[PDB]
Amino acid sequence: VPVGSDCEPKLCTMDLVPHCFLNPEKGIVVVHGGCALSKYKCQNPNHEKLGYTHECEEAIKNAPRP
Repeated sequence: VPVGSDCEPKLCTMDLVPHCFLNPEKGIVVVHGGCALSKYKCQNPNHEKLGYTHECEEAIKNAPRP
């Protein structure tokens, strides 16, 4: 899960929804689970979870495909 010293997992729910997020300690990071979505909004509530960016091309493989 995303944790660039901006937010820590102490209240969230897991899941199977791999999305793209931006980390202040890394950057482009794709992960699944409500935690990554909740924390992402906490660490950087001003950032926008990439859901159609050319950089999210990685999430294509990281995510479950048919």
